Amino acid sequence: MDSISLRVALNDGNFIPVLGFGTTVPAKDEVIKATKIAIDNGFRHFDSAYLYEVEEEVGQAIRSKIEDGTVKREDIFYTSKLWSTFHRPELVRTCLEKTLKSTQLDYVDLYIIHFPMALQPGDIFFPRDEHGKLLFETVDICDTWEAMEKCKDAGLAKSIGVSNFNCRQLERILNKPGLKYKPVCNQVECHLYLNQSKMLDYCKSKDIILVSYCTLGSKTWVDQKSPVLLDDPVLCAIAKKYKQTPALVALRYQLQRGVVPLIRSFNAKRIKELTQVFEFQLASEDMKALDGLNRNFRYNNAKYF
Amino acid sequence: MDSISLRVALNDGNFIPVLGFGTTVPAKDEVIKATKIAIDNGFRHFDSAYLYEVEEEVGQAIRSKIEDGTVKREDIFYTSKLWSTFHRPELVRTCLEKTLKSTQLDYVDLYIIHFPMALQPGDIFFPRDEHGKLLFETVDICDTWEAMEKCKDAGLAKSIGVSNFNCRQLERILNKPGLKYKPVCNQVECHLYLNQSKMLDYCKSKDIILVSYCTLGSKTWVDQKSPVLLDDPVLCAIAKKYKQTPALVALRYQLQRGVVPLIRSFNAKRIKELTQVFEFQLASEDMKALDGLNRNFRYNNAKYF
Ligand SMILES: NC(=O)c1ccc[n+]([C@@H]2O[C@H](COP(=O)([O-])OP(=O)(O)OC[C@H]3O[C@@H](n4cnc5c(N)ncnc54)[C@H](OP(=O)(O)O)[C@@H]3O)[C@@H](O)[C@H]2O)c1
Ligand SMILES: NC(=O)c1ccc[n+]([C@@H]2O[C@H](COP(=O)([O-])OP(=O)(O)OC[C@H]3O[C@@H](n4cnc5c(N)ncnc54)[C@H](OP(=O)(O)O)[C@@H]3O)[C@@H](O)[C@H]2O)c1
Repeated sequence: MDSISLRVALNDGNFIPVLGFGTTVPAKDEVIKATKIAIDNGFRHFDSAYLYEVEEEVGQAIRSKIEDGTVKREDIFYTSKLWSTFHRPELVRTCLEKTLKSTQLDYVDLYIIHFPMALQPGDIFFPRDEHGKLLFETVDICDTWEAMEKCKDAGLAKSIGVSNFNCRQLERILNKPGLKYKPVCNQVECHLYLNQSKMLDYCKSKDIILVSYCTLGSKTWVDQKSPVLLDDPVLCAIAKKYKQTPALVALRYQLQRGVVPLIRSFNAKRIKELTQVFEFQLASEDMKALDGLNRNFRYNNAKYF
Repeated sequence: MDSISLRVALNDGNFIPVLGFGTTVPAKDEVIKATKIAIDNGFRHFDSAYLYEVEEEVGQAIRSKIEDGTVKREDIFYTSKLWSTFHRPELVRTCLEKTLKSTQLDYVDLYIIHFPMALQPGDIFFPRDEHGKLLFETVDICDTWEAMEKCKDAGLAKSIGVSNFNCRQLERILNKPGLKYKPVCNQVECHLYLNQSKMLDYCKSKDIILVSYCTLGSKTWVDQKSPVLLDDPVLCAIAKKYKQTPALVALRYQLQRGVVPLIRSFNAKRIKELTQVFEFQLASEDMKALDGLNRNFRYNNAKYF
């Protein structure tokens, strides 16, 4: 409570709280209680999406705190994402309007395209053919982007950005003739093992913020790899040295390099743990040491990449 | 209520209700309410497992109905499965005892080895190296089997069987010198696209019942063939002809060929739908037609095979 709700600038004049809180269940019912505990602890940046099927639950939690006067609408930064089946220029706002109806907020502070790939419009999140294969559809991202800009103009989304865009896809938008508004962020997976320096540097020059997910490394018989990031000896070494936890040093690392981290805990003790992230600093030797962990490993829980 | 709780013989003198009900969440809290609605509708065969982490919830649901006198302990057939970390002969009963403690039942009607592979004993379901790879362990299934037989002798498990065993693994048990009790079943994935005729015929000769899961066909950008079995045109054709639903014909097909199906619905209308499965019959032309769908596709949601 206090510093983790302080803001960083967006290229459109808006500011975003420096630490975000993800809203993804693993009972929907627990989402609302976690959001409430999070808000009481200083969190002002909530990240959800159409896909998550929990925006209703997140709205109730947010509005409970507006009602009890803990927070005002303007104190909350709420992010939502456009789902793939709604990539057609005409269906973009349909998607956003469903979010606004579900959350009961008048607008969203940040609307971002969840993925660049488009899927056929329907009532299914991931539609498939007879052989159970995804029904992709070709819709030029510049067309979806234009629809996004219309959303911002209509005042339904304060800011607009993207998520999971690579260098060429990001450039495509930036070089689209008649660009009205450029993305304010690029939400990508980023952590000690997949640090995204190229992407980060590119963003800094384009004046775009990189929002990280799977920051702390995020039951089946097969997948062979997933090293548990928080068990890393170098990390545990440096945590032990600063008398911190592996998770805080991992988070502090993202903050010091200019990334707006996304975290998520449904545990009241771990939620409070995270608010102490600004209580120390990583000395450069330690920063370089951490940069060394980059082994380019992607968890890609969504099997997208 | 009435016919779906009628029993079929087991090779050890016991009988098993003809239609089973699976207990796998997708809130634990909803499991107990579904089990109760299921029991009120005639279901007497409940299938759970150590792995599911819901045996406690299933016990409360079962015992609520014993208490209200709807059902007696002897009317319920409860199945549980030995988890892989408990494959060592010494840890087998530890596993079963945890189940009995968790469910508060004096014994289980059927105890089966969930998978043939063994994993190192621990407090983790799926233990992995510092490199994200499963800690397998070699324990001869005939040794685990011997431990199982001891469970039946101790009267902790009325019947014992296996799950996910292929032809050679199944034979290994059947040919183990000094076999005391042979498995009563082999719980395997079986449905219109993966019908298991070889396995079924083998079982019929060995006098072993084949219990099916993923009967009705049971997400992600994985262009991962997830053909929706209930959307199959041939199925929908034959359903339409009998004025039934795709799901009932799919279920009736398993019943007519000698399989004890496992189903699962947390929806009170679909639970009641399923009790009407014996209200019609599939004429042989239709049976052969359905047999034709066998395209050998495995959903293997557990990524085991
Ligand atoms: N744009 C996209 O495509 C995309 C994709 C994935 C996620 N996201 C966003 O990112 C959010 C978080 O994603 P994620 O869960 O994958 O990221 P993550 O933060 O790396 O993983 C969350 C895990 O960290 C554990 N944890 C939390 N606080 C901790 C602490 N103090 N110490 C140790 N462990 C801690 C949590 O478990 P416990 O509760 O046990 O601590 C949880 O299992 C999502 O809700 C969503 O908002 C976006
Ligand atoms: N031995 C093993 O390794 C193993 C592995 C997997 C499963 N199992 C057992 O099998 C049980 C069921 O497994 P499963 O869920 O994979 O099998 P499944 O029955 O093929 O899949 C269940 C799905 O069928 C839908 N459904 C249920 N009734 C329906 C109806 N009347 N009409 C149309 N759809 C219907 C349910 O959703 P709705 O609620 O929306 O209807 C649910 O999504 C498990 O709980 C477990 O007991 C064992």
